Formats: sequence, structure tokens, C-alpha cells
Amino acid sequence: MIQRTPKIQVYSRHPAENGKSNFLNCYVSGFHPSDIEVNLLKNGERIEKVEHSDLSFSKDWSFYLLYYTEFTPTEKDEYACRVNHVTLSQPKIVKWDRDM
Repeated sequence: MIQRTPKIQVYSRHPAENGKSNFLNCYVSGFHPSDIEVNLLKNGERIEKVEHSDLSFSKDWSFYLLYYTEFTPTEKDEYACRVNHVTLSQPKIVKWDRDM
């Protein structure tokens, strides 16, 4: 049996401009087993948009998930990715930083 902790990156498709339609991406990589929960949060609430996701696999017991939704950045809204996985003792929340 093998288990690997997901690496989590949160980033927009295009440079963020308040307040212009864009896409917010989570790339959750290198994890095992495949059981996982991934959501984008807006001010702590699951994003009120259609989710897109794409799962792939490496032969070295590794899964890769690209997850995204539409979003319109603003100054006051904070976004985050929330991941839960058996390797995590609590859900992991990774903030979006448009300057990161």
C-alpha cells in the first residue's frame, strides 16, 4: 500500500483583474490513493459555479487532478482551495494569492 500527500497549487488562468471574468484553477498533484475531495471556496463557501475536473495517473502510484471553475476576482473576496485526503489529519486549505 502506498499513500502520498497531495501537492496543492491555486492559480488563475489569466492575470487577475478586478473585476473581470477569469478561471480559478486548483492543481492537486502526486496523491495516492485516488480518494479525495477538492473544492474551491469563496470567502469560505463552496464556489457557486460549475466545477470542471480532469483526473490522470502515473504508473508510480500517483494521481493528478486539474480542477477549475469560472470566477470574477475582486478586491474584497478571498478564494481558497480545500482538499481532504486520507494523508491529511484535517482538511487542507490553500489560499489563492494573486501575487504568489
